[PDB]
Amino acid sequence: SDKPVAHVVANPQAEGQLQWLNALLANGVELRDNQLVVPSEGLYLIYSQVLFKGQGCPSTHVLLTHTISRIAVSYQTKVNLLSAIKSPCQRETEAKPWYEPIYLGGVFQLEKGDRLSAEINRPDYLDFAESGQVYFGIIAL
Amino acid sequence: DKPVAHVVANPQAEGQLQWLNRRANALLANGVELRDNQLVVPSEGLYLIYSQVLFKGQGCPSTHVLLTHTISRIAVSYQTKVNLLSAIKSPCQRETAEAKPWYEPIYLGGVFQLEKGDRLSAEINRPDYLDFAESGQVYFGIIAL
Ligand SMILES: Nc1nccc(N(Cc2ccccc2)c2ccccc2-c2cccc(-c3cnc(N4CCNCC4)nc3)c2)n1
Ligand SMILES: Nc1nccc(N(Cc2ccccc2)c2ccccc2-c2cccc(-c3cnc(N4CCNCC4)nc3)c2)n1
Repeated sequence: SDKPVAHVVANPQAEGQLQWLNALLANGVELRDNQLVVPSEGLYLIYSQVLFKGQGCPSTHVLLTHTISRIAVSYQTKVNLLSAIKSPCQRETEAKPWYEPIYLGGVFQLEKGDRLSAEINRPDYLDFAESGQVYFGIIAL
Repeated sequence: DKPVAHVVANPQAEGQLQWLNRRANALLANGVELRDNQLVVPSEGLYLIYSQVLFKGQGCPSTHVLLTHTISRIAVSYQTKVNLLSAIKSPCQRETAEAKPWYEPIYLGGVFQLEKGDRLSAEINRPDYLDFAESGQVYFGIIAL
């Protein structure tokens, strides 16, 4: 009847950084310090997504990450929940572009007041222009 | 209180992808047993299913490197392995003066009718190319909808 849920999205203007905005947070969940703040204990369904693009390809090796992290009330420690890593640049270019999305999602026990980050190593290579399909969200079960 | 489960790779085990529930941020609730490396469904229903793996490689030895990931189901009554989800990735079009590492994740998933006592199985062909360097890089769970 009041099952916690949240879904947020990126900020296209924010000069090289993944700021989560214009926010659909319901039934307790908050967005504080760019971090989904849980409102109660239980079983939750946690996902996210981010998108990349680079013109050409630089020879110094390009390595793109994404990571959802739990900061538990139990230990105040930044535990990795979901994470991925990508190698767009294998060959240098001609100078033609490339695009690469990353998405994560799992079911997770969470506790009253656990904070959840969602971050990336290289905000400079974001592709904000793709109708803003760079999101983050959670859902109680 | 619906059956669910989320299990991650054991970082100890080398030449295999062993799933673990008894870890930080992993679980099995309401009858989703883990046995013979397989998730096991307590009762019949619509289930969300998903899995992720990640293949690091330290340079391209050759072009013919070929990575797979697959989630399959083995119903009791029928008994054969029915593939559900599937991926093939050849991450080396040409061998790389220096190595220059290459990563390659594979996320799979969908929503699937399951019978009681079905045995889901998320597997790969090259666990030598796995990456446990950081946590949360390799998992496999279900949720009853
Ligand atoms: N990350 C992601 N985003 C959107 C949805 C989503 N869900 C579904 C959900 C979401 C809310 C309430 C209920 C079901 C999951 C949530 C938790 C755990 C697991 C999944 C989950 C399962 C199976 C498949 C996927 C999935 C998603 N996105 C792709 N992308 C789309 C773009 N184009 C390339 C393919 N592919 C597969 C995701 N997860
Ligand atoms: N990219 C994306 N990725 C995941 C979900 C998602 N959407 C859908 C969407 C897609 C395109 C454009 C607009 C809306 C939503 C996005 C934001 C907020 C909400 C939804 C959203 C919509 C419709 C249904 C649901 C939904 C999920 N899960 C359950 N169940 C309840 C019973 N327990 C098991 C879970 N029920 C409903 C969720 N979009």
